[PDB]
Amino acid sequence: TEAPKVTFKDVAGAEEAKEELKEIVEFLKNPSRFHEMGARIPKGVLLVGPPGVGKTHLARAVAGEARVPFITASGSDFVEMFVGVGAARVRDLFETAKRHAPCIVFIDEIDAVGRKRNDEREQTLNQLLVEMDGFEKDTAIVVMAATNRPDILDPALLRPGRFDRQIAIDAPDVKGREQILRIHARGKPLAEDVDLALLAKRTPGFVGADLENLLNEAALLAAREGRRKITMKDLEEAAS
Ligand SMILES: Nc1ncnc2c1ncn2[C@@H]1O[C@H](COP(=O)(O)OP(=O)(O)NP(=O)(O)O)[C@@H](O)[C@H]1O
Repeated sequence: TEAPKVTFKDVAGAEEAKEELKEIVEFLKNPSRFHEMGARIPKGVLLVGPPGVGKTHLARAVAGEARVPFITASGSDFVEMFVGVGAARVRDLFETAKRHAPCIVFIDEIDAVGRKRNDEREQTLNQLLVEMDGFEKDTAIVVMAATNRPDILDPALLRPGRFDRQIAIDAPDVKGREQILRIHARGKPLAEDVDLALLAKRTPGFVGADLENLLNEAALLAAREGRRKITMKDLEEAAS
């Protein structure tokens, strides 16, 4: 119902990607226009990249730049539910999404479903495939998923008509880094010498994971010494 609060303006970097998702955005705003023209869209987009680059953020950003709903689910939860239930819910997810088109359905950790872990997995994988093939030419709704290793994902998830469009996403740029830091740093008493702008400027190649431990780690070094604030030194030290 309520579109996200994130747009391509709040996503540092990923230029090459944002462009590719332009087409998807155009279709979620005017699904009738793309209908009239006799044009088709992939309807299955797998964002490819390493853990901690903000793939879900960009995904959520697509639903927001088109002011359309961002319906989410966890591929992992499904596989964790009694055999049959995980599938039942995949059935639900899409039956609800049909009722809120146009929209984006983000299946988180699609690797939980596509990668040979299992009765649950297989019943959840099968139900997802049918659901994605259960789409009509007039079905405004694009399914997005995220993964790091597309190679070992059941080939069926990638057959035309399903997740037949992939977009690579590299580690964040100095800004994407400054952002992740500023976030996690929330609730962490920093000293006056902490230059998060500079911290980001010197951790190239870092992913949201590396940038989250550095703070946590720098949090302990200071806690253990019983200091009330993380300083730029703790930060430099935590980095390695
Ligand atoms: N490129 C970026 N620009 C601005 N903020 C970002 C960026 N990448 C990540 N973030 C921030 O990190 C938070 C996590 O975003 P999310 O999409 O859930 O990424 P993730 O959980 O780190 N990793 P992934 O498994 O690759 O999706 C968001 O609240 C963002 O503010």
